[PDB]
Amino acid sequence: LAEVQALETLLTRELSVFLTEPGSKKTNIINRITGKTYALPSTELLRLYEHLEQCRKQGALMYFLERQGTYSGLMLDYDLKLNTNAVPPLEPPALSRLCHRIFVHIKNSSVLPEGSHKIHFFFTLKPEVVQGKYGFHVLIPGLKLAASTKKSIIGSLQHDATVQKILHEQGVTNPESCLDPHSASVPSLLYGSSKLNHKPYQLKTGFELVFDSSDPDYIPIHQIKNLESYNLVSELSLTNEQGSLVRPVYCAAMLHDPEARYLHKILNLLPPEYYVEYPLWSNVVFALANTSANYRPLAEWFSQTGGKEKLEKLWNDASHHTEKKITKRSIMYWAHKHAPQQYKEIVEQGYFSILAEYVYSYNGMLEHYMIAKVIYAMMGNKFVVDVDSNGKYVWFEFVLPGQPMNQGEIWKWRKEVNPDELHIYISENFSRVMDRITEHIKYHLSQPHESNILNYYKKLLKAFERSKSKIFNDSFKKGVIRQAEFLFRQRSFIQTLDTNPHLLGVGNGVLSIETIPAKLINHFHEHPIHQYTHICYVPFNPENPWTKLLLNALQDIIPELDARLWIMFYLSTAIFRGLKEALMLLWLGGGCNGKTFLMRLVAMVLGDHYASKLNISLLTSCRENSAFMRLKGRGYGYFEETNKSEVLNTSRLKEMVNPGFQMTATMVAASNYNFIIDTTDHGTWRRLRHYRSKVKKKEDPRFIHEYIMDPDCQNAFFSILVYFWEKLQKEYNGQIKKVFCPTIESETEAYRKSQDTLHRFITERVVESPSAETVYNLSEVVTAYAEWYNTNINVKRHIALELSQELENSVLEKYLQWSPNKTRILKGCRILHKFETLQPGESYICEPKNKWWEWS
Amino acid sequence: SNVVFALANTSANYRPLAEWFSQTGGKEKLEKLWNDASHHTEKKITKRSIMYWAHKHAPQQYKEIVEQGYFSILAEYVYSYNGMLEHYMIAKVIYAMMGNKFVVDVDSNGKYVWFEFVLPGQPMNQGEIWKWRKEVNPDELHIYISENFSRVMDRITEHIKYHLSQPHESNILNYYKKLLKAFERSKSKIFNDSFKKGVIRQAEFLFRQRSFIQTLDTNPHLLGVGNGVLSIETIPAKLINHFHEHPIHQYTHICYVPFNPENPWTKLLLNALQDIIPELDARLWIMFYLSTAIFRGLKEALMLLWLGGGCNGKTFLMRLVAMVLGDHYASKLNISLLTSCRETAEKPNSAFMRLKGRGYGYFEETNKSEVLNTSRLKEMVNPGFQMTATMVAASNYNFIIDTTDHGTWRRLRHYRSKVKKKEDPRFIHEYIMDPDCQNAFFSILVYFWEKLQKEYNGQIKKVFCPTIESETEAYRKSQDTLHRFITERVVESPSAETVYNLSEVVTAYAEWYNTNINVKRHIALELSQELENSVLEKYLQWSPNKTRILKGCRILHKFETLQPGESYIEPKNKWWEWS
Repeated sequence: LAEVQALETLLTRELSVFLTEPGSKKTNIINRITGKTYALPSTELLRLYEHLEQCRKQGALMYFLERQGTYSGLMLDYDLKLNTNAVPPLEPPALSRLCHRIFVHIKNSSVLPEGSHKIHFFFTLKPEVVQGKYGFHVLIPGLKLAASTKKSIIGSLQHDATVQKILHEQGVTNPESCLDPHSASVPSLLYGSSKLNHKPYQLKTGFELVFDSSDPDYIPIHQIKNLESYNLVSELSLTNEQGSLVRPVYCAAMLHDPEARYLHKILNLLPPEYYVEYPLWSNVVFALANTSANYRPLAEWFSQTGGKEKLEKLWNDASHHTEKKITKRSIMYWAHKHAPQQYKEIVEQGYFSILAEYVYSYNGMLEHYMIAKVIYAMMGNKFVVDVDSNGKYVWFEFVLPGQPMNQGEIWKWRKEVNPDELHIYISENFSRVMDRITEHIKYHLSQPHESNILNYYKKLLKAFERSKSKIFNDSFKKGVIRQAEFLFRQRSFIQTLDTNPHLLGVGNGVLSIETIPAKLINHFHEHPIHQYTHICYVPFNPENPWTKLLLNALQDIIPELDARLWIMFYLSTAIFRGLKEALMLLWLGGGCNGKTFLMRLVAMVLGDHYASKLNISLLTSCRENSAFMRLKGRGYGYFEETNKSEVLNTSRLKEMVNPGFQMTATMVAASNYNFIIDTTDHGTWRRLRHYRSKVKKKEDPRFIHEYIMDPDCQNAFFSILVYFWEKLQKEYNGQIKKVFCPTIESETEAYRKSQDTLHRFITERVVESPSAETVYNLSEVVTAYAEWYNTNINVKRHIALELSQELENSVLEKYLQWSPNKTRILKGCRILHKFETLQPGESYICEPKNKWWEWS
Repeated sequence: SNVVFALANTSANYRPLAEWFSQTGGKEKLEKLWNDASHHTEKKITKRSIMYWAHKHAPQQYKEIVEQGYFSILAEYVYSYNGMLEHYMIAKVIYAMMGNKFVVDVDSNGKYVWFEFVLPGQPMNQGEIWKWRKEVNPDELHIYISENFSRVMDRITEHIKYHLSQPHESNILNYYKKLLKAFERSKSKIFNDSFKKGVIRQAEFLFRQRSFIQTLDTNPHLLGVGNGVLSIETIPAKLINHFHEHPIHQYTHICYVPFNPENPWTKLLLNALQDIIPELDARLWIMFYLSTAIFRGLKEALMLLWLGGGCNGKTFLMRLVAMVLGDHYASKLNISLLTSCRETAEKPNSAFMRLKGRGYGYFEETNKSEVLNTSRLKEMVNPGFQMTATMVAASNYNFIIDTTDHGTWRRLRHYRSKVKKKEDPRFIHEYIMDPDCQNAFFSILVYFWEKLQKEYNGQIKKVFCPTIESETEAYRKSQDTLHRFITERVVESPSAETVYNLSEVVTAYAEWYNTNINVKRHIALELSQELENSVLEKYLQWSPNKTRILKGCRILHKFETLQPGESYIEPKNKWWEWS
């Protein structure tokens, strides 16, 4: 706006030279919008008043105050409580009598000069009553009074019986206590200015009072007729001395700038009862971490009980967000839980306000982006959109319980190629806001103002009729959806979809295992997961008959030592995504054992989260992308099928088992009891584990036919799995530092010796002898290897290099030290000959049914 | 100079040059006159440099003049044509609005792809902060057309309403009334989806650059880091943290280089990567070659082999430089690309175009113990689509890459780790994943790159590194065969007047191999061409009889020793300082 631009230029270019320091006594003018204080000389005060007056006549937002100081015009601030929400009549006779009574107190102060003098009274009124609260200012700007005299006059006015009567007959219920006793000292709003939360007072009536010391009983108060002719900011100013209408008579001696956008945040932030916060103090400030200028919101929120803003430690001076924890939607869901109807009317008022400003900006022509903006304000908490792989904007819809799900997508995002719910929503729920717009226009029609406003409103309504029905058009709705695709963007939603390892998509909701207990998140959340498992359906962890039968038939069948928990500890941790221990299980044991029950039920309980029906050809491939990607995006792979009798399979398993795209683990392998998964390797892979089940009085086919079809059994088994998952890490966080079990490690070393070659060699023919001074060379070790292999297993030729590097890279590497001579000679070990006895000083190289858990 | 190459696109640039540089002081440009009319150059910076050189030094006046020009263009377009506004003039004002934020180019399939420059006040991915990102649709441009253009539309409407309330005759009043009515009818069109799509497809011809796709990351001295753009053109690192005309797209999210610090993390990394290996006179060539991975291409053609050690810092350093970089320089490169035959006899699978634009290749997985090395290594390591380098092969403790090779590959280097309490594998478990250690190692890498740039511009001309070359010739000794015979029977003997013929050397090599390794059939021509290109090439000259003569040398027989007159063929301070 031109006149605002003019005022901006005057303030910054010219009046900047009069800027005062905070608490300066020279200050006469305060701009509470810019937070600037000025000491303006009379010439520059007038120039200011001409600009403020032009801004006032165009309804511009002003918050200018003048400081009264010690000698200036009189201001009376009345704060009225009314009988009703109707503006009191306050007609000239009542206001005229008020002036007379105000004057009697001025006269009684004894400070008026002798002679004949005009003094002007101006009454500016609060534009509307709000909850029976009403106000007026009485300005006597020309009557220059000492601060002490003003205070005295105000004291007397509070107790005036005639004033109390007048106010009572106007419907004032606080006539004894409505006059602000600090009226003398408070900074006084310039005409056209107001607090940022209020609208400016409007000049209703002004009066001319003439007093004459020679004729004291003649006090004619002539109303002022040509008020519009004057600069009203100028004339009404208490500190001005260069008014045209108002000629002085000398008596004896923080920053908000909400831009109508964060007022909504204030309106939704106050209603919750969370003013004190013992468990959720941190959960509010990180919810405003997306907000850049959060200092004023936090100072408005958490600075009142009291608590000295927790000594202003500011969460260690504005701590950054650890991750994408929470946003505005967290506070949005913190409403609609305590005050649902208040939150609903607040958001509906905001929705109507946005649509009203769009309608009044462009009279009837409502287009695609306006509907897209109002829709984004409407369901921004429920839809997002991305460009995931092929550059196509796919939509993601948050699902609520009052919706048609698929089976179990109850509190998670679902992928859509077309927002069906948004298409229905634009036609149904947005039509209510359109009807509210029409009712507001029709209510504005039934108001008694001039004919040009009637014509403008009628043509606006006529233009809006053909746009109201456009929201049911298919092409218009498709264009609105395509336009809102740019507004619902997140730019990272696909990038972080299922990257959180401690989150699980369950048919009841979201399972979070960040801390020790299970949460089962069954409400609104900002966790951006989409993948889900409709079979899990976790009932926390009961101890009923079904889970008792599952634990009695699942465990307590395979024998174990000292109540071994490792086997289904490793069958657990499948609910984790990645970055875990890289052990691999071999279940080469049992013919009709649980290798078909456990190893399949643990994959049927999970879904697309962690289940990869991986065939044997990944292991049996000879030479060696596009093969294990079903394991890359998941965290469990398994090979259930019994394929052959005996094949060779080393392939690329040297990098498959260990990390190194994204690291993942928990592969369980079980071909059959046949001797399938064998190939001689010299990697000393301690990450390969093999357990043989000791079972083959009844086979119990009901556990293999239909019990794992039962959803309740799967829920109980998933409960057992998750219960042992947090039973794991609070005792042995990580399976490497778990308590040793002789059974599993004995079976692994027995299998490794069954692979023969290197481990049989340095476990039988070699004994660690620190007392042996005989230093063995690598060539002697290779010769002993060749002789022992020829005299023990098979006669064959040997080339020294291959078994030399095999011995140098075997378990014997601890015995091998980088000598100053830089040799791989053997130190602190001995080699045994045929039928050689080990010399002294050398070393070789309950189940209860009940309470069936926990170990020391 | 920068301003004059920026406005050298002006046909009459001398007049603005004299207008702006004859300015306190100036003194008629100090009587240089563009240094007496200096010669132009290649595609340097553009008018966006002067566009950027405002807005933080004098932002208020710059904003005022840009708003005034914005309003002037829109006022001309709404005055030449009465009230209606359509696609091309909205596109023209949009191009005037963000000509320095968006570009568009055609890349492969005839389609136009948009590239958007990013700012700190914008939702980025992790580290696209001062780099062009590829947008399938310019979402920010649609948003800016819908919202920010409405401010200029309201400015036009306010100007029209101001001109309406002026005292002239009723004909101009009626003209302004119908102009306001038509402009009000056309004002809501900027919120229409089809209108905005037309404006975007019209501005695709205005934001066109046409030198953007083919010059995107061809400059090797630029890195896309999480702080912005890292330039290694100068001796110190530049760290461009503002607007620039460098048109790079790919980035690295973890680099984040705050120069070279001396905090706890970089000191821990310095004590961790070295001082475990006993090095001679601060031997540092290994990580020196592990530097220069920030260089894109056109470098030396060396290759490092690190198949030594079982539980050493083998995969730790390789994977940590891999994590330090991103899609800039990383390639998992399963060794079956260069091992276990030439796959399906297919060179155009992976190979070069997997390493296209890359500057680091690495081979870590193991097939069994030993298969092959040669395959097509000789084709790929030679310069000839484009050429790139810094391949480090470190697969396992087993010697896997061992077949015959005698093409005197001086560009191959071998190294093993001399040092393999417990094993302490936590340096590969979770220590690499820390962003701070990756930042510190990128700082170390750029410090050692500029250390190369200061003293020894090229690793051929640097100080002598004995260990690697010894282990390298030791791996050449692993090949031996002819290499062995040359280092053995063949001896540099100048004072000797004897001249060795081709058949004599071939027979001597055959006899030495028969009495040394094994017995097999010999081909005189094959052995002659095999020994022709070996290290005795300098000692082989052209005979006057159009043959080859081996001069200034002697051939040792069985149990023959050296004859006189014949020759064969630690800082006290810290290690990373000057040496």
